[PDB]
Amino acid sequence: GMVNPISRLMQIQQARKEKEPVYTLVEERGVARRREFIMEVSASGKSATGIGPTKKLAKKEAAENLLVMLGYGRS
Amino acid sequence: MVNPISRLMQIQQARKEKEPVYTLVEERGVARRREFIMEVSASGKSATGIGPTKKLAKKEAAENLLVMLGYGRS
Repeated sequence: GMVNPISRLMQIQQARKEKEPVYTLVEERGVARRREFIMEVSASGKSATGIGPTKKLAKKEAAENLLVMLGYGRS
Repeated sequence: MVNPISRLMQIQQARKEKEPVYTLVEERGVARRREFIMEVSASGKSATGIGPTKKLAKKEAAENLLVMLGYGRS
């Protein structure tokens, strides 16, 4: 389908033999059609957040933002 | 069990908005494992979905659009 940033980050951490990423729910907020989730991910000494209308979409955004922070580029 | 195509159609009708528009994007894959890519637009947003038949891809596209529009899964 498309590159899953959760999987991409997991595979990078495995190749580095480093601790696997840790995901944390930060918040569920919003009324009616504006309901959204804020997720956080930490790996390799950095952390990032992401937002989406489901927990899994927010998790993917967090992983994508962390991959960018770690210097691995968008994907 | 709920058909997301029907759910999205009914929501658009109740909002008095334009009905959803579906577009076949691609058919790929391999042997029996077909991969159909469908796109749907409604209510100012669009989404894609993938499935082993056109109808399953259509349902996935509608489901992804319903989520994008804030109506939740299913």
